Amino acid sequence: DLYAISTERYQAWWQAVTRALEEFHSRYPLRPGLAREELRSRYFSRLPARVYQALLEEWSREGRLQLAANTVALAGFTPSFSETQKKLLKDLEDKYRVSRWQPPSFKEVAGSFNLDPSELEELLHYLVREGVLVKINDEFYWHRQALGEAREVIKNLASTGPFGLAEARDALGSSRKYVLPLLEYLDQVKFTRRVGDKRVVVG
Amino acid sequence: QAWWQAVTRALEEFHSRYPLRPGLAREELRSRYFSRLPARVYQALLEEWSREGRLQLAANTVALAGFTPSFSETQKKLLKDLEDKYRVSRWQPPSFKEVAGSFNLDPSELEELLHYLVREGVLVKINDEFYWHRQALGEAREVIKNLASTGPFGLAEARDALGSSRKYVLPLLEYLDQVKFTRRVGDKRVVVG
RNA sequence: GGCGUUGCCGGUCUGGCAACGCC
RNA sequence: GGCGUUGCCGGUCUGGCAACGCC
Repeated sequence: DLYAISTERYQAWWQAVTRALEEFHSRYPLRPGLAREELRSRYFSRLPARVYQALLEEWSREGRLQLAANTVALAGFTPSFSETQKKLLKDLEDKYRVSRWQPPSFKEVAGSFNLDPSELEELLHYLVREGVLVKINDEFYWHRQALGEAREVIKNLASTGPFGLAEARDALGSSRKYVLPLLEYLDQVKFTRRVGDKRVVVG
Repeated sequence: QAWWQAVTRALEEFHSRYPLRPGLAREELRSRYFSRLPARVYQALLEEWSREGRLQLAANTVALAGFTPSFSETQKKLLKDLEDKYRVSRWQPPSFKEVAGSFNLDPSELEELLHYLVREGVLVKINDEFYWHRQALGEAREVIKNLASTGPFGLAEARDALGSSRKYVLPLLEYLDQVKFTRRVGDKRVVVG
């Protein structure tokens, strides 16, 4: 049924979430919010709740909560970035989204927006925490949506057996520059695993 | 012989085309002419000609005696200085950017000079950040052999054996894994063979 | 408090401990 | 011609090809 709304007025759950998020936002004003898995395992762990996600979206739809890909924020929370930095975060999200399977390098991005590495790192790290970007290595960050789409492609490729670097590159219409770091990242988070000199998809 | 005339021809040809290379790679001089001739005897052929003062022999390249690369006098000095910094720093070599900063060099000029030393065999590229002097790497491989003789070793134990730090040792070990000197098994290494 | 750099440690990661810079 | 950069290639660089800059 996916679950809509229930009756048990133990809204002391929402009270405990507000407390935790308020506490998190005053401590971490330059973070997007509390990790959804952290809120999961701190207040809704022992209760075998698959409805925790349905609960999150309900409060979201009420306008009580901002849901990012892996962080949750009280509605009304704004990180304490400068207005220039707030605009940059939007502009970085867009550039990485549009570039997709051919993301710009850290150095290209720093030059483009005329930022020092220190500030760029801080901004990208924010987007990584939020789940908009995923760090493949120190040079390459990928938009979440782009990465999910690359993984779908690779999963279908690997359904017929181990694949090489060239075969992944052909399936993604990409280049070795982009694909080797991607595949090394996918080994690290255990999406892929090396078999001989090729890879298969595990989980 | 013969052979020598073919060699002088080959090297004069190489030097005039590549006046900013240290010389022709030894295994190219071999596969090009003395490929039917075995590995041994070819070594003795080069060392014989080197004792006669006819060839300059480097770790991986050969040059006719008298050949000087067409670097500027400033660059020639730099190359001596670079070789020295790396030799003395040994198992804690400077990073590429550290060296670019201390010698006040554009990355492309530093690259040109390190590439020459790496071609010649004086330096070995461990990774983008770290070059090692040849002698430093040779001695470190000896330490690694000693360590491995008692059994498979961890990163911490190799750092102990080199009196070093993890920052320097891990890149060394990853390099030695890529050239198949060592092999990694879980969090241990052995020396292959 | 936070954000970052560096060093060392522990196989390794926005990891632990410490210096420093910044807010 | 070379040196470098970037791109692409072949699992990889003591590379190959192409464009650009410099000589």
